[PDB]
Amino acid sequence: GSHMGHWSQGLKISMQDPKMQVYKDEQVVVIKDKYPKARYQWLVLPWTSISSLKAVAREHLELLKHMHTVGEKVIVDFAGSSKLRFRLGYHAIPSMSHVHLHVISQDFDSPCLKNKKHWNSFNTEYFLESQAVIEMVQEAGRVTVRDGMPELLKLPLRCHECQQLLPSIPQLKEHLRKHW
DNA sequence: GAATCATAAC
Ligand SMILES: Nc1ncnc2c1ncn2[C@@H]1O[C@H](COP(=O)(O)O)[C@@H](O)[C@H]1O
Ligand code: NA
Ligand SMILES: [Zn+2]
Repeated sequence: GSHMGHWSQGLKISMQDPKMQVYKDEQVVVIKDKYPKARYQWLVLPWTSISSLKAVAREHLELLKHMHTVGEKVIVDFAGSSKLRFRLGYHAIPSMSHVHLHVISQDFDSPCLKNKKHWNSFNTEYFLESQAVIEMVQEAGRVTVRDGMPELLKLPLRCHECQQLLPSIPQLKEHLRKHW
């Protein structure tokens, strides 16, 4: 099929769709995640095209910080009275093109969370904190990732709140209810 | 039987 129509290009289409946009400014857009893995999940994307964190440099440091500030503002404006915790960050190896910041609530209550890969992509070191990425760009000038990131996706299921080991996704989902 | 897992998408 075409390059423009390839599945990996889908964020470039969604980020221009008014029905998916929840915030816009001169630098970034925020969209709803199409397949949210928790009750709240947004993606913050720059208007300017940066393929992934592999292409980030110090010229982008202000932009990464702005993406983070905007993510925090979206939490306040859309979920400020929630008692939910949020994390902001980046998958160590993304699938979709165009750099994007995840802003995700920590309930992980969603039918789109279906497998161990989903769980571990948000609940191991595969999920890079936004602040950590920012500080790496500031101090080292680029984002690097160590070997072994795909292997993290195969780790046994473990609750992020209490560290209990769970044997299946259904049993993890039942367990997570206690932390609401 | 339920759930996981690797593989496939031309
Ligand atoms: N067309 C889309 N619009 C919005 N979010 C999307 C779309 N396609 C995939 N997603 C989400 O984009 C993210 C891509 O994951 P990653 O590349 O690992 O950061 C996932 O959270 C998906 O649910
Ligand atoms: Na992938
Ligand atoms: Zn727990």
